[PDB]
Amino acid sequence: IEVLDVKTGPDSTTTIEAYLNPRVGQNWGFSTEITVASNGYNDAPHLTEIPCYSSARISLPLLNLLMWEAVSVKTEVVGISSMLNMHSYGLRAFGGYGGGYTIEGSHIHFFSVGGEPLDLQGLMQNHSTQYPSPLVGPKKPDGTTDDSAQVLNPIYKAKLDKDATYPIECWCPDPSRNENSRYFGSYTGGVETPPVLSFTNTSTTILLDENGVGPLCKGDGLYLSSADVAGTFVQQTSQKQYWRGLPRYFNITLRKRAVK
Amino acid sequence: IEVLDVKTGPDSTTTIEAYLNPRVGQNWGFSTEITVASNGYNDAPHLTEIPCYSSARISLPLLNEDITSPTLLMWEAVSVKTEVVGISSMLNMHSYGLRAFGGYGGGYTIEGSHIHFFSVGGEPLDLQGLMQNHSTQYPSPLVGPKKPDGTTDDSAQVLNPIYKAKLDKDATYPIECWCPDPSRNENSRYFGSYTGGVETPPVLSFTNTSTTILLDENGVGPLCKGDGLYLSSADVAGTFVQQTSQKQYWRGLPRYFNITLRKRAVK
Amino acid sequence: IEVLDVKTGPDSTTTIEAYLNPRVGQNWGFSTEITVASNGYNDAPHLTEIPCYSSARISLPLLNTLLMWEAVSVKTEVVGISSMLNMHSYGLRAFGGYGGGYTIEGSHIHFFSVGGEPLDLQGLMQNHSTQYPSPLVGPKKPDGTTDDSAQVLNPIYKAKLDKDATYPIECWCPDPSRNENSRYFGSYTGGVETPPVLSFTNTSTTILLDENGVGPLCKGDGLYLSSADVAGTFVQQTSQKQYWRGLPRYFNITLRKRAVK
Amino acid sequence: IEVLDVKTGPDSTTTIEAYLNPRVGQNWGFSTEITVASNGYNDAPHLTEIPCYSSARISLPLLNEDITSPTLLMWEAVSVKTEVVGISSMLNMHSYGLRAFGGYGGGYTIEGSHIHFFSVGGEPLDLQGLMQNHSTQYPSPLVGPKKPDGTTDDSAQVLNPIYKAKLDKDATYPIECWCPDPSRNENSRYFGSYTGGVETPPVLSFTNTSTTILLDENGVGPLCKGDGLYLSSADVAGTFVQQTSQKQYWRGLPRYFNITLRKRAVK
Amino acid sequence: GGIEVLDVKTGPDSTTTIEAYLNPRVGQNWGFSTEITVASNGYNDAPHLTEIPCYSSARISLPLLNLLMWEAVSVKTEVVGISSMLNMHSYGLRAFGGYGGGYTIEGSHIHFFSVGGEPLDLQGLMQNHSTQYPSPLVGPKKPDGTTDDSAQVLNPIYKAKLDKDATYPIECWCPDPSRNENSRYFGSYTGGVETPPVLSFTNTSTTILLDENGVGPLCKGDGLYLSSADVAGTFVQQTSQKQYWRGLPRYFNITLRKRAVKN
Ligand SMILES: CC(=O)N[C@H]1[C@H]([C@H](O)[C@H](O)CO)O[C@@](O)(C(=O)O)C[C@@H]1O
Ligand SMILES: CC(=O)N[C@H]1[C@H]([C@H](O)[C@H](O)CO)O[C@@](O)(C(=O)O)C[C@@H]1O
Ligand SMILES: CC(=O)N[C@H]1[C@H]([C@H](O)[C@H](O)CO)O[C@@](O)(C(=O)O)C[C@@H]1O
Ligand SMILES: CC(=O)N[C@H]1[C@H]([C@H](O)[C@H](O)CO)O[C@@](O)(C(=O)O)C[C@@H]1O
Ligand SMILES: [Cl-]
Ligand SMILES: [Cl-]
Ligand SMILES: [Cl-]
Ligand SMILES: [Cl-]
Ligand SMILES: [Cl-]
Ligand SMILES: [Cl-]
Ligand SMILES: [Mg+2]
Repeated sequence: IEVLDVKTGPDSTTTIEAYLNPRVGQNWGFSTEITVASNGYNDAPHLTEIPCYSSARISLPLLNLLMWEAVSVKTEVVGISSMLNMHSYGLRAFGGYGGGYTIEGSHIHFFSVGGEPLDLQGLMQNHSTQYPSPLVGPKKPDGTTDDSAQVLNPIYKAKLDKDATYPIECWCPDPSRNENSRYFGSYTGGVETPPVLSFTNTSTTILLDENGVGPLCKGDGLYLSSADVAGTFVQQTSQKQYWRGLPRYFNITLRKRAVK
Repeated sequence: IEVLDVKTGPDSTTTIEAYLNPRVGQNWGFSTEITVASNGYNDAPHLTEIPCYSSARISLPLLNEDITSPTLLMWEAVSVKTEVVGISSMLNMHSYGLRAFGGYGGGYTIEGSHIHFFSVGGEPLDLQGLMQNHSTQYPSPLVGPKKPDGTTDDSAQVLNPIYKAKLDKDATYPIECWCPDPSRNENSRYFGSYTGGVETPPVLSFTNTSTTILLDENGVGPLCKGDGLYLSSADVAGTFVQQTSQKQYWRGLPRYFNITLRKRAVK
Repeated sequence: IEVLDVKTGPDSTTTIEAYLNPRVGQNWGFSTEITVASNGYNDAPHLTEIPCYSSARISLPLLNTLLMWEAVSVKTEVVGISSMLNMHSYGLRAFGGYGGGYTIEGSHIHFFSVGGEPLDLQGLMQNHSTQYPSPLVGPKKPDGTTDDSAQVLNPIYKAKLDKDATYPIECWCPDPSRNENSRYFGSYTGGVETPPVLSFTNTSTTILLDENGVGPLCKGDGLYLSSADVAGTFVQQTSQKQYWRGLPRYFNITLRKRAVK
Repeated sequence: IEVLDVKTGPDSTTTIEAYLNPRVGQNWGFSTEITVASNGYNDAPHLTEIPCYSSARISLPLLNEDITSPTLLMWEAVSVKTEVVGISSMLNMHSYGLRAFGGYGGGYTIEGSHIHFFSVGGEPLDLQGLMQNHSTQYPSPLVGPKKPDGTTDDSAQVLNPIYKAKLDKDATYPIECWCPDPSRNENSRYFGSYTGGVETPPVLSFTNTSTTILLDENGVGPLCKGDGLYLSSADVAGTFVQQTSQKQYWRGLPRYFNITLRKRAVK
Repeated sequence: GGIEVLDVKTGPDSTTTIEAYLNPRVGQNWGFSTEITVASNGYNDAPHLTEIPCYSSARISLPLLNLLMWEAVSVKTEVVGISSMLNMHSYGLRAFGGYGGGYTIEGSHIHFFSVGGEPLDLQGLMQNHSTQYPSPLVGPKKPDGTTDDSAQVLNPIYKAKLDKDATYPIECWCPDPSRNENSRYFGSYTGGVETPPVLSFTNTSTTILLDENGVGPLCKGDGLYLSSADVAGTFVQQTSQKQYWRGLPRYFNITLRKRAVKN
């Protein structure tokens, strides 16, 4: 798009409220138990134990030479306070006499705002991982997945076009594309790593680029994406781990922009 | 409310000092022992083991005293100096703490998962329901996320708009099933940080030189409806781990507020 | 005090160098062994195992509209941080006893205040029933009692930091409802084996002027310094006993003459 | 080179996209098992267990000397957008990792000592020799710090100027015996962070909103000699710990570059 | 210093740069101490010369000027060979019950540098007043030759000038904040048993050495005084489970300019 003047005047700005609920393998914020393939056997995790990118397309007011331009977003991880819970069946500290473990371990927090689906690059820890249908993993055109999927091979790309479909563990945001999307992510590893999350209604993220242009919403659609895996729940007795996801709130400010 | 000019002149600004004491299940800064339901049994924690949001409504000086005035005035919260009081209380290795280095060392200082949170507003803080276990049984008089029919389904573990409340009572709304609602609270400013982990060390700073500005993108602060300033607090520093019993108790700290307000005109 | 113009000209500014040595229960940077009361028995720690606020009043040049010294800025440093790079002085030994001694570790607090009067203290303690030996001073009501409310905020429990080595860190914090004429700065870190992180440079400066460009005004021509620098605990091999370790704080205050009504 | 005016006008700026895949001893993001010499035996690690600097020379558009102009033109690297690709790949607790909570929990995510480093330059990055063990035996075709006589003495464990190299070959210079030479690299900008520890969690961020400025104290960027832009990378995220074997493997990640260059005149 | 400072001479040959490196002095000269030893409770604390890390220090000769003094304006400094620590094969204590790789350098660490126009002023403070430092090391002594309990806190009687490389132990001397008017110093210490070192390296950082009044260190006797203390942590050896201090070299690049002075 050749970008022109910013239309100002009445009915020239609008806000969009939306939330994305987490897709950690089931719909209620927890995966099924995390399983580990035995050395030499297939790496074939259960559908319901594999966290995926949350994604939605919000319909914007119809315009027509004008496109909605995303200027800023207020975003928050909802239900952080839910984790201050040491009674709900957690593995017990101090030889079983203390309280249950709060959510801990490896976690990722990520959001994107765009005028089109987020561009994904294929990269995974184990090229041989078997993702059950209907999940989508990095495949060559011939249907195979070789060792190169553990590093950067441009052959492995996708568009984040379906909720609860693209596993976090084999797709990252493609930095060679996403010209019309703004994305932000932080991953922390470790076995018992404590989650650190902040929440305030005073933060704002500017979405304008080096040249003061925001994401331009093609087909009058605003594209939100989320991945908020706070860590794992560790259950007493079973000592099994479950991925715990949290919902993300969005508040996008858009304005009318003219295009050639 | 259509916001107008900021009235300046004498008696046009005022300060409010307040403190909120913590409500961690009892009134003296400690919960009763944290209990854990056995797998397959009801998750039914004791009233006195469940930390709640502290909350108060401070009465502000009367405004629309002048029966001739052409414009209504509301107090506008501009800035707050806030401090977590008694942080230094935690430098204590003699008061019955689980003992380090095979029992020959000093007692454990407060450690583990902690949350620190405050809000200033012109009305009660808007809460969204979200909890780790939808089936948790909160004893009366605590209030948890319920649908209109009285039930609580699996959706309460993620975002379902059906689960909302106003933080209208002290020591009543559990921290673990209510968070600030980011879809509302237009007339409140809230700030929170949570840290998880089993033995995580609390890190807290204290100074009388910090100030938090409460004005929004458009230079408007919280406007105090009914001449009431609404303070909220949640300062669970971590857990006390007791020697011998090896039981854990939530430890809360009080929060000090110093709000600067000014008169603002409204249509 | 109604504050007026800042007197400028010769002999209108001065600097004060001072150090506060730590008061961790003895005078040489270590407490006696930390003891823990048995559940159900009195919580009665030894005088020499309880760290206290360090405090001094520096005498300023006599001045006498009246003039008061105004504290503008302070360069401050925690002295002897490098002293902790020591793995040979009797520390509990790592890697099954074959490695070096534990460096100072565990819960620590670092705090300083500059003021024109004694620092205002608020009473708050972990255990209301703690018995502080004389001559230490703990939160008492006027009647001499100490109730459960001392574990949260009760305004009845206040004091002025008017004596060195007297006010325990564990039952007194800076009172944020007062200290209009003091500037205080403090950071506490908990944990059992938490590593201390301390920096030192002669390039840092802390401005002491308030929202209205007024610094602490030194009443009775006295500058009031306060310190609490408990770097952590020393863990001794064999005994596996813990001792509080304190460090001294250096102050360099710049003051200027200010007029008052 | 005497640096002159910045040529502006049409065809005077250009961008370069590139990626460097990691060289951790094999080409698919993992080393072979990390081995440890027995005390008193040779320190002789396998070729395929030794991570190396990734490196490439990107060809820039040829800049043709104008016999009427008084001044030659060189490409000047102004800014770089760079990202560590496939960070999200590490949120994997099913792919054969050593299992937590006595073997009943999920596999360990990548953890332990890690280094993240990138350089942009108008020539090969200048390397200084420094290694933990001077006696380490690097198999051919790797290149380690050698004196002219072929030996490597104790001084290679500190700074000896005799041990220098140019990062002129991919997958060749081990990270563990070469660092960026701060006494040179006038025409390169380099950025690195190392974290030690046994089980240290990696912390990595990713966004398409970050930019690193490459201009120096005097507003001059790397000047690309022979119309070549020199990229270097070292992104060892940590180790994979395998269940049962309890063997460790270095895990590398690819780095994306997006360099903005402009024409600069030189005497 | 006690020099009255005047105008900054500008013009040709009025600025110069100095490149230098200080190699670490952790008790031997090749980046490692001998094994760390621990006195038994009740016995003398008498560590080996070669197990005690010391401040690195050098005096660089500047071009002769004559009044004019060289003024240190800025320094680019870097800890060299950080990447050397990404080594899990060189005899380190082995992780995951001995089946994993060797421990990288870990534990308590200090990183420190100073630039000055004279030797760095040191204050005596030590963890154990009774520590016995072998000759030729220099520890805090009173004039009478003794060292009392006061050396564990601040006693002004215990001072020294960092006038010799590999001589002043880090563990009993810190920079004296009551002096060093003509030096700029910067240090960070981290404790703990297994604490991971975190070090960054870039040729884009610069540290300004000018004070509150835009005056840098003035190099007395046409000498620039560099000091370093970079103990990255300890090496933990498999089988022996003994610990060795590991030091790293520091690179300096100082920019100086001519400054005029009275008297
Ligand atoms: C990643 C993976 O391959 N998971 C597999 C698990 C793991 O072996 C468990 O960890 C056993 O504890 O076992 C299965 O039999 C199962 O539970 O259905 C098959 C499944 O494909
Ligand atoms: C969270 C919860 O449900 N707590 C329950 C506990 C836990 O199961 C104990 O930790 C093990 O008995 O048990 C009770 O008998 C109790 O102690 O009062 C009932 C209570 O409902
Ligand atoms: C660094 C080093 O010298 N490693 C040597 C190792 C290790 O001692 C063991 O693998 C212990 O893990 O032993 C070898 O037989 C091997 O595996 O190839 C030879 C190799 O040269
Ligand atoms: C700091 C110190 O005083 N170290 C002493 C050590 C340690 O006690 C042992 O290495 C640990 O048992 O013992 C010595 O015999 C030695 O190693 O030469 C004398 C030495 O003076
Ligand atoms: Cl939605
Ligand atoms: Cl009050
Ligand atoms: Cl208790
Ligand atoms: Cl906060
Ligand atoms: Cl501080
Ligand atoms: Cl593998
Ligand atoms: Mg009336």
